[PDB]
Amino acid sequence: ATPADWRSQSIYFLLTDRFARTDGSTTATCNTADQKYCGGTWQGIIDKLDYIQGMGFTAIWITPVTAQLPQTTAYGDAYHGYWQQDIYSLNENYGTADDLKALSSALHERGMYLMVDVVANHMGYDGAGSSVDYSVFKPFSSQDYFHPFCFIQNYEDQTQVEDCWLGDNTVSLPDLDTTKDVVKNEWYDWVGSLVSNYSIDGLRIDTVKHVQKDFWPGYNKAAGVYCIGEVLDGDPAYTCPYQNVMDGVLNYPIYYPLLNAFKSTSGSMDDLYNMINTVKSDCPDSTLLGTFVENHDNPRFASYTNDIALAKNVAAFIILNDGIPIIYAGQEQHYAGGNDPANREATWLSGYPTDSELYKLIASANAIRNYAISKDTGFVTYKNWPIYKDDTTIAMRKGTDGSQIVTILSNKGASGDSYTLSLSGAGYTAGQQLTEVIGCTTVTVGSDGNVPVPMAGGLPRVLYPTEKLAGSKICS
Ligand SMILES: *[C@@H]1O[C@H](CO)[C@@H](O)[C@H](O)[C@H]1NC(C)=O
Ligand SMILES: [Ca+2]
Repeated sequence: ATPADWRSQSIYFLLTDRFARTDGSTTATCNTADQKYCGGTWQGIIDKLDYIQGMGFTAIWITPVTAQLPQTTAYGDAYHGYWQQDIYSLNENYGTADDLKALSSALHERGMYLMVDVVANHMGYDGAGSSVDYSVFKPFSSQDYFHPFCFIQNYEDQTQVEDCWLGDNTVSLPDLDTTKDVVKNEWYDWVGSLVSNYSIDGLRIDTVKHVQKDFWPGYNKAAGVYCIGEVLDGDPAYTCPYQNVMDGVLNYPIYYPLLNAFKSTSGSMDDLYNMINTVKSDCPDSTLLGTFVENHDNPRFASYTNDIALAKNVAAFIILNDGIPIIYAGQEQHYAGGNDPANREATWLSGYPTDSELYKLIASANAIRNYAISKDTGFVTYKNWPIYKDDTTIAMRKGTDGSQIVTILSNKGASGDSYTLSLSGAGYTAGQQLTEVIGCTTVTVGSDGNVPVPMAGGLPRVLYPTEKLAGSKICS
């Protein structure tokens, strides 16, 4: 699917090892500290597609599918997929080629997309340096395909970031020489054939900043689908230029101030408001970025705060921001693991309850986003507009005039006081009825055009014209 096709999507990101077992167990042990395969599979995902689609997601992002180093390293198994050795074999832990095709086909039947994580930067090896037997790498079965062995020490030196190795002396990530025509041609052939064999709709590309920029346009073109890059940097002047060589990037610039704004009652709405405006102006296309506050490379939101109101507000932001919302499996069950490996919790140990507070919030937020998009072809290209901030509040507007969603978020938290916020700039007409679609209340626009937004419980408020909800199953 094209970048334009992907703009309206909403992604559920999962670890194949950690989401769903073939046996469907909700009690199979998964001690994250063990860092071992816990037994999630592609068939497991198929069996739980109702759970995911119930939250109004239109797509899933799964972790890489290639065959990994075999060892239980001192850092555990390659359960995560990022330590590949044979790119022409699947990881048999997750199932067969027919299973991965079955998952693509199951998603397609339900009108959903498959996004697959891919690594071009590196292979993985249990050991480092003179220990590496380059013959185990397929097809890059020679030291000649790799950058000379060195570790990245100066992250300020972009040449060392691209040409030196990730990992360490325990588990090294041998760095492919992506400046070599044979390596480019092999990767370009591989990714085009992966996408076509498995009918993949889009790719999440790992470790994009570790590969020189001139590699990526040919990779994106050979894939033939939307590619979203992991450029792990919060500075938009570093990250947003990667959009000149790849369709999209993960919104790490928004991540840091978004997390800060909602993880505590003293969070900066100013820093988030300012970053929305910087990304909107200075990123090639903010509507092709992926918005997130949780992933497998940072502490989960609930590790910072267990306040459920704060988690509801940050989730609503992710769904209603410019670009493609991305929710990490477990976020909807308020998982509170810290850094790797604590944030790789098995989704099945929740029991997959569809009545959890954050399952319901995400379902309501995706419901209005999916509905508004079905009625307003301009929604996904209207750049999100922050119209208000104070110490504890940010309000934003998105969508075509007369159909706009106006969202009011708060970091007051669950003990927040009840009060009316008189909101200017929402762009609705005096006497217009608006539905607050999270709580299903009516708000009427005042004679002066200001919206008397009821605030309470620190809850997020998502407004949409009542008369535009005719025939929708929202708040009925
Ligand atoms: C796709 O399948 C073909 C067999 O037709 C094979 O030539 C190619 O290596 C496969 N590519 C991937 C990534 O599976
Ligand atoms: Ca590299």
